Amino acid sequence: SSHEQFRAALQLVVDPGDPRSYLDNFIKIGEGSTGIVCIATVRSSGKLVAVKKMDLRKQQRRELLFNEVVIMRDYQHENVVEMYNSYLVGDELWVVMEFLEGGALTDIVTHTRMNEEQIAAVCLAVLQALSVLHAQGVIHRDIKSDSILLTHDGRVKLSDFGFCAQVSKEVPRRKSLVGTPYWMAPELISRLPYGPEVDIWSLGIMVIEMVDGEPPYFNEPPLKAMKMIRDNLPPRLKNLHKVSPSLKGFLDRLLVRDPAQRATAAELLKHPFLAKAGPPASIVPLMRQN
Ligand SMILES: Cn1cnc(Nc2nc(N3CCC(N)CC3)nc3ccc(Cl)cc23)c1
Repeated sequence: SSHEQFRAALQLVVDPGDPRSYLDNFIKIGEGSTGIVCIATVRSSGKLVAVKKMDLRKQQRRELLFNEVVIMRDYQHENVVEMYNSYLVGDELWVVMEFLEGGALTDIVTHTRMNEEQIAAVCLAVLQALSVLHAQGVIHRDIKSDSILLTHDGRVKLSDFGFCAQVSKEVPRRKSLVGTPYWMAPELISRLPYGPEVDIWSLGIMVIEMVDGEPPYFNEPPLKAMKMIRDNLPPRLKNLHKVSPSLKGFLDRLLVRDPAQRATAAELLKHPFLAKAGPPASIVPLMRQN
């Protein structure tokens, strides 16, 4: 479809106006696959917000931009990034949301070592959001540490909904190849129909991230790693001696090769590993204070 068709379709989902009329002090802070992320100040209030800016022309699959708006429009939740408004600015989609000042989880996993209290806090938050989203039928499809945002007081929120799909009683499975390689479930790689089970697989890879510091097969080129995930028996931990049988059994319920035997989010919410889950105050001493 032509650029003006997608532009018009966006003009019907987004809010009217030019947000440049009330945002100043833009500070680039990162890139995603979909665009860039800035800090800005609101002149009306002094409050800081994050603004995600996505170029319509620079988009492989333009139709995924609707997700950037629709998820956070309909899925307010204590463990989900909260959106305020979305706007169409020239040929860029802009999404204005809260500023989560504790950065992404990736900064913590590559630069510190988390205890099981902290791992459990992150997994509890992610699972709560995933059970709300899976219930009403949404698949995130890009679960990883880069998609997890924190605050100075250890609140954990799920982000980067650019890649979501929605499954229904009509179309129940889902066939497209999206997500980050090393974190992809194997049924997704061999390109069979899949459901929310993929998020659960990817959460398991995130746990390896929190334990070993990187996902399985991170040494290899992407394509090798994917075929590895399809052929191999599942990935065998490095720091296995640091992990309790609690975490070990949890993780074993995450990385089941067959998605029918793999635990649902709402099943994992009751696993005893999550009892270890420290409060928000437990994820303060590992951002930028060590
Ligand atoms: C939407 N949103 C709401 N708050 C945020 N905060 C942040 N997001 C990102 N990222 C952007 C590029 C990466 N792909 C993923 C992380 N990096 C940060 C680094 C330092 C600080 Cl202080 C905050 C952030 C984002």
